[PDB]
Amino acid sequence: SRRARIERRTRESDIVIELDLDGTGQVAVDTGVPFYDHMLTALGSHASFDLTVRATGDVEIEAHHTIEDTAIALGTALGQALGDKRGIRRFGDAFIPMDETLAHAAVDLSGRPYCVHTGEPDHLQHTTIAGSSVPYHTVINRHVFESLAANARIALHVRVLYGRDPHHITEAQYKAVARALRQAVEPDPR
Amino acid sequence: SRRARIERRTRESDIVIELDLDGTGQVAVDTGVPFYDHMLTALGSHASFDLTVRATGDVEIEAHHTIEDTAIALGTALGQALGDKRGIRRFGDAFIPMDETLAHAAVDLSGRPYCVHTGEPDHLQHTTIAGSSVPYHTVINRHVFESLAANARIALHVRVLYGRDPHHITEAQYKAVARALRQAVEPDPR
Amino acid sequence: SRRARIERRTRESDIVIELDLDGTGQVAVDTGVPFYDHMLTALGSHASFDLTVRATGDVEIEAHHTIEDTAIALGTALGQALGDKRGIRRFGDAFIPMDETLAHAAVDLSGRPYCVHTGEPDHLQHTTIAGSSVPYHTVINRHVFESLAANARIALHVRVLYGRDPHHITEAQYKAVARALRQAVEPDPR
Amino acid sequence: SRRARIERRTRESDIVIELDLDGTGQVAVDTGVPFYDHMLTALGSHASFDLTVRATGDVEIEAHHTIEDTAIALGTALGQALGDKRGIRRFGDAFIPMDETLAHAAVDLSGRPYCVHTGEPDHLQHTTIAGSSVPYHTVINRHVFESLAANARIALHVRVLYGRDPHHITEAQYKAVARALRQAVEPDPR
Amino acid sequence: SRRARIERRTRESDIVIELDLDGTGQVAVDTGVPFYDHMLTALGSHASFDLTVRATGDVEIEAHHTIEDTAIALGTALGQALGDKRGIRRFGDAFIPMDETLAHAAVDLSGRPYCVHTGEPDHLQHTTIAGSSVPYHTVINRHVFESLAANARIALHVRVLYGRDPHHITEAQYKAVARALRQAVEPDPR
Amino acid sequence: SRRARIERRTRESDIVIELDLDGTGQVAVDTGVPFYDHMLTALGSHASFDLTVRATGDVEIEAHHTIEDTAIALGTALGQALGDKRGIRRFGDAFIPMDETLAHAAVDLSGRPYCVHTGEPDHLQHTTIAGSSVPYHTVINRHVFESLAANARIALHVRVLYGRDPHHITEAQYKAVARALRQAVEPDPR
Ligand SMILES: [Mn+2]
Ligand SMILES: [Mn+2]
Ligand SMILES: [Mn+2]
Ligand SMILES: [Mn+2]
Ligand SMILES: [Mn+2]
Ligand SMILES: [Mn+2]
Ligand SMILES: [Mn+2]
Ligand SMILES: [Mn+2]
Ligand SMILES: [Mn+2]
Ligand SMILES: [Mn+2]
Ligand SMILES: [Mn+2]
Ligand SMILES: [Mn+2]
Ligand SMILES: [Mn+2]
Ligand SMILES: [Mn+2]
Repeated sequence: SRRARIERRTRESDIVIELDLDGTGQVAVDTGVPFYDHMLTALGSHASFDLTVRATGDVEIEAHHTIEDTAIALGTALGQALGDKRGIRRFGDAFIPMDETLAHAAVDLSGRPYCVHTGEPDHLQHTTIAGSSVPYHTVINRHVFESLAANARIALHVRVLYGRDPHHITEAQYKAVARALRQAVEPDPR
Repeated sequence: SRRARIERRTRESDIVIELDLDGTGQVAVDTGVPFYDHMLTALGSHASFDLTVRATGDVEIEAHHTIEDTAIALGTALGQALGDKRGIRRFGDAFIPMDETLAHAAVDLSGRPYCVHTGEPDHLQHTTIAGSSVPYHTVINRHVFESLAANARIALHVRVLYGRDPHHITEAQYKAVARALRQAVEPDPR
Repeated sequence: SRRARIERRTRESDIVIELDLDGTGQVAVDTGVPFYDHMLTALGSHASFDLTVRATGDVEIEAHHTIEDTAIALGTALGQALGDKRGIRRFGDAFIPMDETLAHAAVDLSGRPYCVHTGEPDHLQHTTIAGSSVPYHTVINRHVFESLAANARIALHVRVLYGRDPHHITEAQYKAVARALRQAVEPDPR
Repeated sequence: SRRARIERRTRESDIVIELDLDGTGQVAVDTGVPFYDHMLTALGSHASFDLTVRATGDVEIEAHHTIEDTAIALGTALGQALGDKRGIRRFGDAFIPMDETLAHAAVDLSGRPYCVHTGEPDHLQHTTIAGSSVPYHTVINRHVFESLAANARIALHVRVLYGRDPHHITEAQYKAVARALRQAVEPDPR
Repeated sequence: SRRARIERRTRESDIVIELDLDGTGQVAVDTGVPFYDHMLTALGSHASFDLTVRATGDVEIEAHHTIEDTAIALGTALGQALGDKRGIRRFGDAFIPMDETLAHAAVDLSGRPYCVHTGEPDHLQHTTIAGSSVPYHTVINRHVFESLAANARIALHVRVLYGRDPHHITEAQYKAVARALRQAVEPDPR
Repeated sequence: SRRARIERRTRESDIVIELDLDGTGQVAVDTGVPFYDHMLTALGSHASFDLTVRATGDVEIEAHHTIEDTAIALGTALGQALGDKRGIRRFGDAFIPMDETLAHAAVDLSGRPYCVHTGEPDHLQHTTIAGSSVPYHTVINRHVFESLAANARIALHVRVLYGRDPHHITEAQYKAVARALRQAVEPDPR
C-alpha cells in the first residue's frame, strides 16, 4: 500500500532501496560503510519501517558519496511511499535519551523541503568513527539529514540538546528522526 | 456533547463563537482582520475543532480590540466546551517545524489560568504583516495567547525555539497551540 | 463656569475644541485619525471632562500636523478653561496599569510650561498603529504631551515604568495624563 | 450591598470567605498559617473591608496549597462583591513605607485579569519566615498576588522600590495592595 | 501481570512497595515525609500506576535516608515490574506546565541506567519546603531521580526549562517523570 | 485642637515653633537662613499648616546648627500636634514636578521613626545656594528630612526621580514632604 522501490545509479555509486512505511522493523542495510549501516538499521527499525538498503560506491575515496547517494535515494523512497499523504498525523517528534546524550527531532511531512540541524558539539565537525572497515566522519550527519529532507520533500528539524560521545550523539539523532517519522506517517483517525 | 456558543458584545466589537471540541476541522473565521482569520483557521483546523468565528469591530482604530475580544470570547468558549474536564488527557504538547522556524506549545487544561510566552525574536515586537486589508501587528501574538489562557482557565506555555520569518514564527505558534490543545482535550482510556 | 471654545485655523489643519473641566465624560472626538480619536476620547473620559474635538487636516501627508494642531488647540483650551486657577488642588498624579504596562503622570497646573517624557521603550520611536484608515505613529506620543503642556502652561511629567504592547503603552499614558489632570483641576476645600 | 460569601472545597484544603467591601476593618483570619493570617489581617484592615477568612488545609505538606486556595477564594470573593463595578473610582494606588522598605501597588478594577510583580530582592525567593507554628516561604508572595488578580479579574501591579527585611518587604506589599484596593472600590461622585 | 512487591530493610529505614504498572491511579504513599508523599502520589497517579508506598526511617536526622531508600526501592520495583520489557513503547516524554514553571522528562526504558538532571534554578540547592512535620530539602530532587534511574535500570533525563516557585519546579518535574514513564511502559501495537 | 508650641534653647541656637495641623497656609518663617526660610515656607504652605518658625543661631559658623535645631524642633512640634493619631489617613504621598525635576515623598505617621532619602544627584553633596545673606549648603537636605522624621516619630521616604537644578531639586522635595504630610494628617471618614 505505502511501498517504494528506488534504484539510483550514479558515477560514484549504486543504490537499491525497498521501503514499506507500514512495516514491522524488518531491516537489512549494506552500504559498505558499517557505521552508516548501523545508523540506517536503527533508523528503519525505530521508525517501524520494513527497509532494504543495498549500496556499493567509491569507498576508496571515502564514504561521503555513498552515504550521500543512499540518503538521497532513501529520501526519494520516503516521498514516493508517502504518496498524496492523505489522512496521516503529518506532524511527529521524538526525544531520544542515550546515556549522557539527549537528541530530538520534529517533522512536518506536508511542509516544504527544509532541514535545520542545531546543537551538535563542535568536535563532531572533525570526529571519525572507525573500525576494521571504511570509517564514518560524523561531519556527514548534517549532510545525511539535509539529503533526506530535500529528497523526501519534508520539514525536518534535528536537535542535540547535549551530549559527549560521538557514537551516542549520532545514534540518538538517527533514532530521533526515526521515531519522529514513525509518529508522522501513522494514520490519523480524525 | 462538548459544544459552546458564545456571544460577546463590547463597545469595541461584536463576537459570535461556535465551538465543537470533537470536530473534523470544519472551520469558518471572519473577523475583518484577514491574517488573524488565517491564524484562527489554522488553530481550529489543526486542533481538529469545528469552529465558527464571526467578528466585527473598531478596525478603523486598528485590529487590537477585535483581535483581543475574539481571543477572550474563544477562550471562554474553550472553557465552557471543556465542562468539568472529566477523563481527558489533560496534558498536551506539539512541535511545529515551519521552514526555518521551530515553535512549541504545552498545555495543562486543569491547571490554573497561566500563560508564558518565550523565545520570539525581538523584531516581532514591532513587525507588521500587511496586505490589501486591515494589517496584523505581530506584537499581538503574546496578547492573543494570554487572553486565550486567561479566559479558558488553562496553563498555556508557548515557545519559539528559533525562526526568522514573522509569518512562519506566528503561524507555527498558532499551529503549536492547536495541536497541544488537540492532544489535551482527547479522551483518556485509563 | 470652567469652559472654553477654541478655533484653530492653520494651513495644515482646521480645529474646533469645546471643553468643560467640570464635566461627566461626555466626549466626542473626530480628527480623521481614528487611533488619535480613541486616545483623546480616553483622555476626555478619564479626566471627567466634557469634550468635543472636531478636526480636519492634511492627512494625505500623514497624521503629524493634525495630531499636533489638535494637541496645541486642546492645550490652549485647557489653559483658558482653568482661568486664574484659584482654589484648585493644583497637583495631580495617576498610575495606570494596563495589562503588562504601567504608566504614570504627574502635573503642576500653576507650574511654568514644561514636559518630561521618560521610560517609553525604544521601539515606539518607529512603531506604527494601523487599521483601515489613517495610521498613528507612536513616535508622536512625546510630541502630543509636549504640545499640551506648552499650550496649557502647565508642568506635565509622563512616565512608562514598563510595558510591551504599543497600544497599551500609549493608552496607559493618555489615561495617566487624564486622571492626573482630573485630580489637579478639582476644587480644594482648604 | 457589596458582600460575598465564598466556600471553596478542594482535595488540598477547605476555605470559607465572608467579605464586605464597605466595612470598618472588622477582620478575622485563621488559615493555620500564622504569618499568612497576619498578612491577610493587614490586607482586610488596611483596605477597610470587613473580612472573615477561615481555612484548613494539608499544612503537613507545607503552606502552599492552603495559601493558594485562600487567595483564589479571596479573589473570587472580591470579584463577586464588586458586582458590575458601577460608579466606582476603578483605579487605585498606594505607597507603603515600612522602616527601610518602600512598596507600591496600583490597580485597575475593570481591567482584564493581570498581575505584574517587580523589584522584590532575590533572597525572598528562598527566605522562610518561621515561628512556633507552620512557616511562611516568601517565594509565595508573587503566587498570592497572581491568584488574587486572576480570580478577582483585575489588573494588579505590585512593586518593591527597595527593602531589606523580609517581614517588612512582604507586609508593605500586602498593605500596598490593601490601600490601592481601598481607593479603587470607593464610590466616585462624578 | 506487571506487578512487583519490594521490601527493603536497611539500618536507616524500612520500605514496602507494591507496584502495578497497568493501574488506574490507585495510590497510597506514607513515608513520614509529607511533601515526599505528595510528590510520590503525583508520580503514581500521573503515571497511571497503582502504587502503595509505606516507609519509616531515621527522620530525626532528616528525610535524606528515607527519601533515598524509598526511591531505590521504587526503582527496583519499576525494574522488576517491567520484566523483559517486550512489546512496549520503550521511549516516553512529557512536558508539564505548572503556572510559571515548565519541566520536561524523557525516558529510554531499555537504555542502560543513566540520569541527567539540568536547568533547575540554583536556589533549589539550598531551599527547604516545610510544614508542620518533617521538612523536604529540594536539593534531594536530583538524588531521587538518580536513585530511580539507577535501580530501575533506565535512561532518565529530567529538565527544568524555567521556573520560580520551588514547589512548582519540584512537582512539575515529578509529574514529568510520571507521564514520560506512563507513555514508555504502554504496549506498542507494532 | 491639633496645635503645638515648642521652644528649643541650645548652645548653638534658639527656636520657637507654633504649629496648627488644620491650618490654611498662614506661614511665617524667619531663621536667619533665607533659603531655609523659603523651603520651610513652602513646607508649611503646601501642607496646609498654620506655622510660625522664629529662629536665631550661630550663623557665623554656618547654617548647619540652626537648620538642624529648627528641623528637630519642627519634628517635635509635628509629633505633639498629632497626639494619639486617631482616625487619620495615616499614609500619604505626593509627586512634585518642578520644571525638569520630579520629586516624591511617602509617609507613615504611625510607623516607627525612619528616613530614607534616595535619588538626589551627587553634585548636591557639595552645592551651595547663595544670595546676599547666609548661604544654604544642599548637603543638608538629607539632614533636615532625617531630623524631621526622628523627632516627629514617623516614617518618611523622600525620592528624587530626576532633576538638574539644585533649587528645583531641593524645593520639589520640601513640597513633596509637605503634601505627603497633608494627605496623611487628614481625618479618615472610615
Ligand atoms: Mn556532498
Ligand atoms: Mn550503537
Ligand atoms: Mn489589549
Ligand atoms: Mn525542548
Ligand atoms: Mn500562512
Ligand atoms: Mn511637529
Ligand atoms: Mn514611582
Ligand atoms: Mn484601546
Ligand atoms: Mn501553586
Ligand atoms: Mn508585622
Ligand atoms: Mn544519599
Ligand atoms: Mn502541590
Ligand atoms: Mn548635624
Ligand atoms: Mn523657589
